[PDB]
Amino acid sequence: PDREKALELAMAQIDKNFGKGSVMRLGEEVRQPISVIPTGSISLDVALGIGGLPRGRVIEIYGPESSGKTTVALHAVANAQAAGGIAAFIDAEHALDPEYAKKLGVDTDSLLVSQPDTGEQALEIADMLVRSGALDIIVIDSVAALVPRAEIEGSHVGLQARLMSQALRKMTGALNNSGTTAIFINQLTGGKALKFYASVRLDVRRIETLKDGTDAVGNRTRVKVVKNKVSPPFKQAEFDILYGQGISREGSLIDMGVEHGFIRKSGSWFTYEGEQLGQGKENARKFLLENTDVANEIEKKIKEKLG
Repeated sequence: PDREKALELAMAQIDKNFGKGSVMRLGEEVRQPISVIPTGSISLDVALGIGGLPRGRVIEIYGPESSGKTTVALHAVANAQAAGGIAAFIDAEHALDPEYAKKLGVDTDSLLVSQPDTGEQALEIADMLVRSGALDIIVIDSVAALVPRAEIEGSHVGLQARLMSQALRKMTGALNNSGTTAIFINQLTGGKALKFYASVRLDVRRIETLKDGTDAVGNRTRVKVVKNKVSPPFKQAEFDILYGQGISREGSLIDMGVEHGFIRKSGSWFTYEGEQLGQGKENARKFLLENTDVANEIEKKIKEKLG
């Protein structure tokens, strides 16, 4: 009754009893199924293990303020759209900036935006939009702003705690067979259900501040995927987010380039196979920003060393 043999027999029994990966081995490099929306952060991408947010799954991106939570969820919309996808933004904060969005790849013009008046309306015009099976990805800004009918009029009665549960229980099954990934957005309540409904929960907190004797811009953001049901949990990644420009595609190619030995840092002087790119990082990102082919091979080389 060989252990490793006994273990696998009883382990596979759960997957068929409770789900795909109700039981993962933190080491497993399991990769199948896909149909993922790249988040635009090669780093965070692999971090997820499937290289992107699993579609048709409910996702949560929590963090404090000015963390870049929205930035990521937006990059997600750009991509989903850029591949013939219909996006729906259920605004309840009214902070969204089109100018920052369009400059990331979003087709604002063809972007469904809705500004509910109550928590219930927000999670209705959203669950309804999910069932039309027309959307690919739909993000709801601020789980917090989703305040109940009352509390808006005159706590005591049904609070968000259930407001969120009800809608989740009814909307989880829906996108499940709709192929429409659902991004929630939190902000260190009803998140006591979302924490149990999400198949992927991301923890976005700002770490440092890229800068150059200048007045700063973006900020090295770190992301810890604390709950993942598609690939193994607890992985993390970091990526630059330039002020008013988004996540640095090129800048991510370096951090990942030298991390997987495709680039070298002799005297803080980067170089991709013989041909050096420049000194410092911001100068190397400026280089890759020009000639895309070179950056293209690199991206093409890391996409192989891993899926």
